[PDB]
Amino acid sequence: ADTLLILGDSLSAGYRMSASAAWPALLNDKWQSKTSVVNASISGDTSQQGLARLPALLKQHQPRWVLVELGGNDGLRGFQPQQTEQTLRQILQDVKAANAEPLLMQIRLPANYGRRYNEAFSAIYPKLAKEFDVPLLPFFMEEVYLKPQWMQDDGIHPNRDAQPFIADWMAKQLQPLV
Ligand SMILES: CCCCCCCC(=O)O
Repeated sequence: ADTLLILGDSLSAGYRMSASAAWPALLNDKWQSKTSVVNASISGDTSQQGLARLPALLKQHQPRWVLVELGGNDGLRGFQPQQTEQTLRQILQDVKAANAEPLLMQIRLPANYGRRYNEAFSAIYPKLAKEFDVPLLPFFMEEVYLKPQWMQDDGIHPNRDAQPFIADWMAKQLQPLV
Protein backbone atom coordinates (compact mmCIF):
# COMPACT_ATOMS: atom_id res chain seq x y z
CA ALA A 1 0.00 0.00 0.00
CA ASP A 2 1.88 3.04 -1.33
CA THR A 3 1.22 6.48 0.14
CA LEU A 4 0.56 9.85 -1.51
CA LEU A 5 1.06 12.60 1.06
CA ILE A 6 -0.57 15.93 0.30
CA LEU A 7 1.22 18.93 1.74
CA GLY A 8 -1.08 21.87 1.17
CA ASP A 9 -3.38 24.59 2.47
CA SER A 10 -7.09 25.26 2.49
CA LEU A 11 -7.33 24.43 -1.17
CA SER A 12 -6.55 20.84 -0.15
CA ALA A 13 -7.73 20.83 3.46
CA GLY A 14 -11.05 22.36 2.52
CA TYR A 15 -12.30 25.80 3.54
CA ARG A 16 -15.21 25.99 5.96
CA MET A 17 -15.97 22.29 5.51
CA SER A 18 -14.70 19.15 7.28
CA ALA A 19 -11.71 17.27 5.95
CA SER A 20 -14.04 14.41 5.02
CA ALA A 21 -15.76 16.74 2.55
CA ALA A 22 -12.55 17.99 0.91
CA TRP A 23 -11.42 16.43 -2.38
CA PRO A 24 -8.42 14.49 -0.96
CA ALA A 25 -10.84 12.43 1.12
CA LEU A 26 -12.98 11.75 -1.97
CA LEU A 27 -9.88 10.80 -3.97
CA ASN A 28 -8.82 8.46 -1.20
CA ASP A 29 -12.31 6.90 -1.52
CA LYS A 30 -11.98 6.10 -5.23
CA TRP A 31 -8.38 4.96 -4.76
CA GLN A 32 -9.67 2.50 -2.18
CA SER A 33 -7.50 -0.59 -1.87
CA LYS A 34 -5.10 0.99 -4.36
CA THR A 35 -3.14 3.97 -3.05
CA SER A 36 -3.37 5.72 0.31
CA VAL A 37 -3.93 9.47 0.27
CA VAL A 38 -2.85 11.29 3.41
CA ASN A 39 -4.13 14.82 3.58
CA ALA A 40 -1.67 16.86 5.61
CA SER A 41 -3.04 20.27 4.69
CA ILE A 42 -4.09 23.09 6.99
CA SER A 43 -6.08 26.21 6.12
CA GLY A 44 -4.00 29.40 6.15
CA ASP A 45 -0.67 27.57 6.02
CA THR A 46 2.10 29.58 4.35
CA SER A 47 4.90 27.69 2.58
CA GLN A 48 7.03 27.95 5.73
CA GLN A 49 4.37 26.49 8.04
CA GLY A 50 4.13 23.62 5.56
CA LEU A 51 7.89 23.07 5.46
CA ALA A 52 7.86 23.14 9.26
CA ARG A 53 5.56 20.14 9.32
CA LEU A 54 7.15 18.15 6.49
CA PRO A 55 9.98 16.35 8.33
CA ALA A 56 7.66 14.62 10.84
CA LEU A 57 5.21 13.65 8.09
CA LEU A 58 7.86 12.08 5.89
CA LYS A 59 9.20 10.18 8.89
CA GLN A 60 5.75 8.95 9.97
CA HIS A 61 4.12 8.34 6.57
CA GLN A 62 7.11 7.19 4.46
CA PRO A 63 5.26 8.41 1.29
CA ARG A 64 6.22 7.36 -2.24
CA TRP A 65 5.00 10.73 -3.58
CA VAL A 66 4.32 14.13 -2.05
CA LEU A 67 1.94 16.52 -3.79
CA VAL A 68 3.03 20.00 -2.85
CA GLU A 69 0.32 22.67 -2.94
CA LEU A 70 1.68 25.75 -1.12
CA GLY A 71 2.58 29.40 -1.71
CA GLY A 72 -0.90 30.79 -2.30
CA ASN A 73 -1.19 32.32 1.18
CA ASP A 74 2.28 33.89 0.82
CA GLY A 75 1.41 35.62 -2.44
CA LEU A 76 -1.99 36.49 -1.09
CA ARG A 77 -0.31 38.21 1.85
CA GLY A 78 2.27 39.90 -0.35
CA PHE A 79 5.29 37.92 0.87
CA GLN A 80 8.57 38.06 -1.05
CA PRO A 81 8.35 35.57 -3.95
CA GLN A 82 12.11 35.20 -3.57
CA GLN A 83 11.43 33.90 -0.05
CA THR A 84 8.53 31.63 -1.03
CA GLU A 85 10.70 30.18 -3.80
CA GLN A 86 13.38 29.43 -1.25
CA THR A 87 10.95 27.64 1.11
CA LEU A 88 9.44 25.53 -1.70
CA ARG A 89 12.97 24.53 -2.72
CA GLN A 90 13.71 23.18 0.77
CA ILE A 91 10.43 21.31 0.67
CA LEU A 92 11.40 19.63 -2.61
CA GLN A 93 14.84 18.75 -1.24
CA ASP A 94 13.31 17.23 1.87
CA VAL A 95 10.98 15.15 -0.29
CA LYS A 96 13.79 13.94 -2.57
CA ALA A 97 16.11 13.10 0.34
CA ALA A 98 13.23 11.17 1.88
CA ASN A 99 13.54 9.17 -1.36
CA ALA A 100 10.06 10.34 -2.35
CA GLU A 101 8.80 11.83 -5.59
CA PRO A 102 7.77 15.53 -5.33
CA LEU A 103 4.83 16.66 -7.47
CA LEU A 104 4.54 20.41 -7.66
CA MET A 105 1.25 22.19 -8.21
CA GLN A 106 1.35 25.50 -9.99
CA ILE A 107 -0.23 28.35 -7.99
CA ARG A 108 -1.62 31.65 -9.36
CA LEU A 109 -2.82 34.80 -7.65
CA PRO A 110 -5.92 36.91 -8.34
CA ALA A 111 -5.60 39.36 -11.24
CA ASN A 112 -6.18 42.22 -8.76
CA TYR A 113 -2.71 41.70 -7.29
CA GLY A 114 -0.83 43.53 -10.01
CA ARG A 115 0.89 42.22 -13.11
CA ARG A 116 4.40 42.73 -11.77
CA TYR A 117 3.86 40.71 -8.59
CA ASN A 118 1.72 37.98 -10.15
CA GLU A 119 4.32 37.19 -12.81
CA ALA A 120 7.12 36.91 -10.25
CA PHE A 121 4.98 34.73 -7.97
CA SER A 122 3.81 32.45 -10.79
CA ALA A 123 7.28 31.99 -12.29
CA ILE A 124 8.48 30.31 -9.10
CA TYR A 125 6.72 27.07 -9.95
CA PRO A 126 7.96 26.42 -13.50
CA LYS A 127 11.42 27.45 -12.24
CA LEU A 128 11.56 24.96 -9.35
CA ALA A 129 9.99 22.25 -11.49
CA LYS A 130 12.72 22.69 -14.08
CA GLU A 131 15.31 22.97 -11.32
CA PHE A 132 14.31 19.65 -9.71
CA ASP A 133 12.94 18.06 -12.88
CA VAL A 134 9.62 17.26 -11.21
CA PRO A 135 6.05 17.14 -12.55
CA LEU A 136 4.33 20.55 -12.46
CA LEU A 137 0.60 19.89 -12.26
CA PRO A 138 -1.59 22.69 -13.58
CA PHE A 139 -3.49 24.87 -11.04
CA PHE A 140 -6.80 23.06 -10.51
CA MET A 141 -8.50 26.32 -9.40
CA GLU A 142 -8.33 27.57 -13.03
CA GLU A 143 -11.19 25.19 -13.99
CA VAL A 144 -13.15 25.98 -10.84
CA TYR A 145 -13.13 29.74 -11.50
CA LEU A 146 -15.06 29.04 -14.67
CA LYS A 147 -17.96 27.85 -12.59
CA PRO A 148 -19.24 30.50 -10.19
CA GLN A 149 -21.53 27.86 -8.69
CA TRP A 150 -18.40 25.99 -7.50
CA MET A 151 -16.97 29.02 -5.69
CA GLN A 152 -17.55 30.23 -2.13
CA ASP A 153 -18.45 33.89 -1.43
CA ASP A 154 -14.86 35.11 -1.09
CA GLY A 155 -14.17 34.32 -4.74
CA ILE A 156 -11.14 32.42 -3.51
CA HIS A 157 -12.16 29.05 -2.11
CA PRO A 158 -13.94 26.21 -3.92
CA ASN A 159 -17.19 25.09 -2.27
CA ARG A 160 -18.59 21.68 -1.19
CA ASP A 161 -20.25 21.08 -4.54
CA ALA A 162 -16.87 21.46 -6.29
CA GLN A 163 -15.05 18.81 -4.29
CA PRO A 164 -16.11 15.72 -6.20
CA PHE A 165 -15.21 17.38 -9.49
CA ILE A 166 -11.80 18.44 -8.20
CA ALA A 167 -11.32 14.86 -6.93
CA ASP A 168 -12.03 13.45 -10.41
CA TRP A 169 -9.74 15.94 -12.16
CA MET A 170 -7.02 15.22 -9.61
CA ALA A 171 -7.38 11.47 -10.11
CA LYS A 172 -6.95 12.05 -13.85
CA GLN A 173 -3.89 14.26 -13.42
CA LEU A 174 -2.27 11.98 -10.88
CA GLN A 175 -2.90 8.70 -12.70
CA PRO A 176 0.16 8.68 -14.99
CA LEU A 177 2.18 9.91 -12.04
CA VAL A 178 1.27 7.00 -9.75
C1 LIG B 1 -5.85 32.68 -5.25
C2 LIG B 1 -4.64 31.89 -4.70
C3 LIG B 1 -4.92 30.59 -3.97
C4 LIG B 1 -4.51 30.66 -2.51
C5 LIG B 1 -5.51 30.11 -1.52
C6 LIG B 1 -4.89 29.91 -0.16
C7 LIG B 1 -5.69 28.83 0.57
C8 LIG B 1 -5.87 28.94 2.07
O1 LIG B 1 -6.86 29.70 2.42
O2 LIG B 1 -5.09 28.27 2.86
